[PDB]
Amino acid sequence: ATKAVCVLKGDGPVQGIINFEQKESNGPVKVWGSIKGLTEGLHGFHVHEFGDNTAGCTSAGPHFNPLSRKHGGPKDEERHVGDLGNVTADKDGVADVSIEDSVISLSGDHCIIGRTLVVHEKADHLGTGNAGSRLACGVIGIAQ
Amino acid sequence: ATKAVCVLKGDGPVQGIINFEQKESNGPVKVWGSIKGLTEGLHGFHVHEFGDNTAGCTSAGPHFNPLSRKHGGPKDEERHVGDLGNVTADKDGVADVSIEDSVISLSGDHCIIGRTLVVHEKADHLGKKTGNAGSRLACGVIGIAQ
Ligand SMILES: [Zn+2]
Ligand SMILES: [Zn+2]
Ligand SMILES: [Zn+2]
Ligand SMILES: [Zn+2]
Repeated sequence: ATKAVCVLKGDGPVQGIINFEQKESNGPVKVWGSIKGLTEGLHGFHVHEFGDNTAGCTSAGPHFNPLSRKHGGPKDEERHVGDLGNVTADKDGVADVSIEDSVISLSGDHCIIGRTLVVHEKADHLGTGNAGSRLACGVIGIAQ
Repeated sequence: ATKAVCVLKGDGPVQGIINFEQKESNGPVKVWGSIKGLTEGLHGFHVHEFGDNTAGCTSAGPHFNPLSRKHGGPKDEERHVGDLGNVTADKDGVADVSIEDSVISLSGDHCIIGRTLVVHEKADHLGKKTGNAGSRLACGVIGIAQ
């Protein structure tokens, strides 16, 4: 069981914490936490390739795409590893997140440790995905 | 991984950017950048185990020590993987960093990506369990760079 965590921050009101837990080698990755200050509705949710916050979320590069596949949704075969779809903010601007994903990993080639988790301005249209600006982001770190 | 980067921030004026480059996976790592807002003199410089900044620098946990060694300085053989010694800030509070280390790595079981780089209030005593370098002034998670 490996664990990771990400503190999402940006230049506006969006902020939150997302936890990752992988009980087994190459096993499903639980992803859960809360993001607040969002506009009500859907927000694109992506792992971007670089854990580089030197230029804020802009330096995070493109979607984590180690397999040079096309963009899609977490249910799509043809997707980027970093394609986690959308989070939904409630009427109070809070997106309580709880999913499971089998394409990301906390080990090996699909590993997301050291990359950047990003929450977006708009919905991902899921097949990039036209989710608009990168509102908050953080480097995915190893957690106890 | 051949390059990594870390943005150091805290609650005070200390801030900086540190870059890592490792040409060969079994070779040394070059570490370079600049930290500003420091008091003049030596400041402990460590990789802590967890890349968890949910509680700022405190949640980074202890020195990264996957090889079960005792605390030392970077040129000691008895050291933690995270023991990068001290950075030195000049009279303007600026610590220019440019070193090479052969214990940290950007891959494998000495890998420091996804862990926390920390700069401290005062000097690491280099072994003469933590080095007594005082509070954690700034930190960041070490991320994969292009
Ligand atoms: Zn994105
Ligand atoms: Zn994508
Ligand atoms: Zn320390
Ligand atoms: Zn140590």
